[PDB]
Amino acid sequence: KQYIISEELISEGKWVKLEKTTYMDPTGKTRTWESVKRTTRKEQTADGVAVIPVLQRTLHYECIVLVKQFRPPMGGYCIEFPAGLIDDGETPEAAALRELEEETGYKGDIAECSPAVCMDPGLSNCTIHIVTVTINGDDAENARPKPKPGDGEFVEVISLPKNDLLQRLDALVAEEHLTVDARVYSYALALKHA
Amino acid sequence: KQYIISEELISEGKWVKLEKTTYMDPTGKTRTWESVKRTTRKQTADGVAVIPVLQRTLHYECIVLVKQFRPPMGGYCIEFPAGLIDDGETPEAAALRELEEETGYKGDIAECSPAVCMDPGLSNCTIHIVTVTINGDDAENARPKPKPGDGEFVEVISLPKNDLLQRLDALVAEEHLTVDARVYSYALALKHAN
Ligand SMILES: C[C@H]1CCO[C@@H]1C(=O)Nc1cnns1
Ligand SMILES: C[C@H]1CCO[C@@H]1C(=O)Nc1cnns1
Ligand SMILES: [Cl-]
Ligand SMILES: [Mg+2]
Ligand SMILES: [Mg+2]
Ligand SMILES: [Mg+2]
Ligand SMILES: [Mg+2]
Repeated sequence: KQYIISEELISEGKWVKLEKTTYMDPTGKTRTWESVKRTTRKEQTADGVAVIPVLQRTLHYECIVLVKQFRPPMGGYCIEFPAGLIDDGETPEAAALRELEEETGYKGDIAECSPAVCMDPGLSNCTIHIVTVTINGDDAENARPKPKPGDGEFVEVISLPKNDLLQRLDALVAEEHLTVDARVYSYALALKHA
Repeated sequence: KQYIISEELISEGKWVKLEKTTYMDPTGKTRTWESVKRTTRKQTADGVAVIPVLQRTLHYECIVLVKQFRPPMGGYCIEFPAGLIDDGETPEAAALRELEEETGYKGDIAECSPAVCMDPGLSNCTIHIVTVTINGDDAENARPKPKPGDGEFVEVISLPKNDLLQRLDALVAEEHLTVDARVYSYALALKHAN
């Protein structure tokens, strides 16, 4: 039933644009919507990746490796899965491993890679691949992991035990007052609910 | 260490605006960011999303999801039931109300998250994730009545919780839908648990 009729540019920045979307509703009636898109999407299957990095270490409980960064849109610090945009020509897997190493120091191994999933589909067309990666924390490469953030990138690494993730996130929100990302929180809830 | 200096309006629609944010990077260098905000926020958060756990005896526990055309995406998405919190509504009440409108189910609050970010590199949008159980054996949930608000068109999809990730992959494969990143994240953690 439903489909896009037209997409009219309202305002284009260097990184984000706002569009007026005209579409057909399922009664046969024309309607509009205000849509956000990035200006950076080329032929990638998605804008970005987010990495679920499972740090595995003999005689350690598995940890989820998370990052803490100031996010200007939020006016504050956020706790998130390591993530970044996919470069032109780059694979989601390569972007995930590259971003994980830049943001955390760790060298991971691919486990799985999602289809493109929507970030906030009532608002934007933004999508990511969610890439699950295992980190062998017994490898010497992963012993003293040094973040290599790019220009204007400033990231803190936070590893939390998988078996207590939701309580440990609740403890950081109690004591350091930041925001947890919705995907991180969703993953932690499901670890509890399973 | 980092903080907002100023915000400059770039473009304001009825529902969404685009701002250019000036901020202090942790070197003491001044930097800019293009950020999106909703115009609708009052609230604890812009919105709620509901994790609806449908419990019927002698059946697999299901997660209740919705499929809707999303104009920013140009296609159909599979999502947790969700909407904006009314001015003076609690997150819990917004959850039960949104769940009833989009699915017809009448549910009970299990737990409620703090405000979590949707896409903090792009927007300031936040939600409360609200876990809700639905007693599927109750007469009120026998022939559930979906009450769409104006211009909502929602298909309900219930999927077994114990095979959720495989079921979502199947749907994407067969039906050319986009799964929401929070839904996919929850589904991953169900599999990754122990
Ligand atoms: C918040 C939604 C829920 C349904 O009605 C509202 C709506 O029209 N939002 C729009 C955003 N952009 N253009 S219209
Ligand atoms: C797309 C992001 C992720 C990598 O760095 C990019 C960036 O600087 N974005 C900005 C948005 N507004 N001002 S700068
Ligand atoms: Cl539950
Ligand atoms: Mg990043
Ligand atoms: Mg990066
Ligand atoms: Mg909704
Ligand atoms: Mg609704």
